[PDB]
Amino acid sequence: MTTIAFLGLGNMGAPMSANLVGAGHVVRGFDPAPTAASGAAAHGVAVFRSAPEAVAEADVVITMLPTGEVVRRCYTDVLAAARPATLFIDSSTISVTDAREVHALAESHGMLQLDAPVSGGVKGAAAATLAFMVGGDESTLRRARPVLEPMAGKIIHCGAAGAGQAAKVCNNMVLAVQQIAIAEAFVLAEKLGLSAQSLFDVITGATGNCWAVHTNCPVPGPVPTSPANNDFKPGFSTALMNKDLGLAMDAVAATGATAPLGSHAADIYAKFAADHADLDFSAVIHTLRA
Amino acid sequence: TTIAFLGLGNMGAPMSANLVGAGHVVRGFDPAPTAASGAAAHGVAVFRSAPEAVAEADVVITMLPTGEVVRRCYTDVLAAARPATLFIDSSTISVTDAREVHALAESHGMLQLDAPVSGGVKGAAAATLAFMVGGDESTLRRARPVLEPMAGKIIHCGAAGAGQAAKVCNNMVLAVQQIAIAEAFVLAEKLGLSAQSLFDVITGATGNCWAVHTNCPVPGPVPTSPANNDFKPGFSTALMNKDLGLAMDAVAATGATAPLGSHAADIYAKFAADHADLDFSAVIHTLRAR
Ligand SMILES: C[C@@H](CCC(=O)O)C(=O)O
Ligand SMILES: C[C@@H](CCC(=O)O)C(=O)O
Repeated sequence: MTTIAFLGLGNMGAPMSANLVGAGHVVRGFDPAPTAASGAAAHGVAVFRSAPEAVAEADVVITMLPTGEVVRRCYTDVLAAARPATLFIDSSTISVTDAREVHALAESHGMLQLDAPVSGGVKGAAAATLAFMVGGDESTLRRARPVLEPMAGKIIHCGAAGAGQAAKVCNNMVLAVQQIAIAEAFVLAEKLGLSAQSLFDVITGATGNCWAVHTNCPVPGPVPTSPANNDFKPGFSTALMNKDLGLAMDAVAATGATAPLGSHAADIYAKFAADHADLDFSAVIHTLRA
Repeated sequence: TTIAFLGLGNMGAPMSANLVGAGHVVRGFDPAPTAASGAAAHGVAVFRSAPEAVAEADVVITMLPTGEVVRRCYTDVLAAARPATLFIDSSTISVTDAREVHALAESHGMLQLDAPVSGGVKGAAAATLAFMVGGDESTLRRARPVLEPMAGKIIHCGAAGAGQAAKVCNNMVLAVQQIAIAEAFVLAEKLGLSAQSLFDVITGATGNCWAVHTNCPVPGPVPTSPANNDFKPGFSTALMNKDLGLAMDAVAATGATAPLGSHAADIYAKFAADHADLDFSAVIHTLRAR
């Protein structure tokens, strides 16, 4: 039983903090959108007036925030307020550069810090099946585990500070490329007169099989639970995939790496996000149809 | 059952050896003496022309390098075949050529399937090929006892051409995936994320696919993958390049919109200019050419 400050109580942070309450933790919350704060207080978070007040009496500080800028700004307002050797876990999805900068900022103020961004969306969050991908010290993760466990389906240590954000962004670049290529295959099949069910049966039984087809199949019929059967409601929105791909391109730009298909997938999703940010990212298949 | 096997190359030779092994009478033809001689050593009665091999056959199998050679074999032999002979083309060719050749054969009173294969020389020899079949269900049924001793799997894909359609769509996706995975590994490495960490995360996440879980293009995480054995095929860049050319023909023929499949095709066509003899996963070392 730890005291946790939870900064960022939106779509992810609210269900996450609820599970912590449910696990017996004292959760001290802050979010500058009062709608969000009020939702979390209803599920037992003690909501404070300021981020610094929230963090004053915590052993652990979790951030779940929209950008690296907002994380950097929040760290700057609060690190001085926390007690020395408080454990900070950033579970926001931000750039690897941002994660390292802020990790170093936290350690220079005498705080332990991890990056622990998550996959699973709001449904994962509410059911406590998120995957945590963690960057930082092994001993710091050991200390953190009892806090992460009531939120998690899995916790995987990825390496030194930043490696959590790196792992997630690498996977999600791959995912985006696969989701587009699967959409291309299904449209080409349709013009070839190969049925959707037949193509599904072959790819899922062969070397091309991947989550984008077996779970996220972009045509209705073969996988009744996929977004294609529910008007492409997310699921995993185009808005969010476009964010992760911007972060992948930041990583590419920062390393000098070459990622021809990842970058092509970034452009394609950037264009599609302008008008269909609201649709599951499998809905990119519409751009391939005339 | 008497079988005429036309094309006794690297795939054709072992396939026909399995047919001999299963108790069929195999009649053969190949324009290379070395191929014919090899085939004759495992029990194929080799003839000097293809119309001759076909004369006594209940089933005629082609394993030939292009649609044009397939079409030409068909017009050289159809008149020499008995009525209701079952023709099976297991060559990899365009869907258009497959359909034309199918129509040609059934106008001569023949029964015809397209049944291209995955698994390579090693699958051919071990009798584990995956046949993806286009044509009538009743014709596949009749063909089943012939295909079974060459095969690990048999999938009915739809009407004539659907087998070529299914294989070419799966192979276009695979090539994209192989490149995307290489990009992720190279990116991870420049981010200071280890190969093994990325491997652990992707294989347990949504990015997982054969191109990583079995064909991992960095040495270590999958000791049997071609990356640990000097990129010895495996599945050669030459043969991936071949299937992608057929994918691009199918895209041109239909007016399809396949950006990432076409980009992959460009990437491998260029790579095949230098490294046609390496496993296609070797693409990881040509990304800086781009
Ligand atoms: C993910 C964690 C279990 C926590 C949970 O099931 O909520 C673990 O197995 O490491
Ligand atoms: C399992 C396989 C049986 C043929 C064989 O004997 O290998 C098939 O269904 O094609």
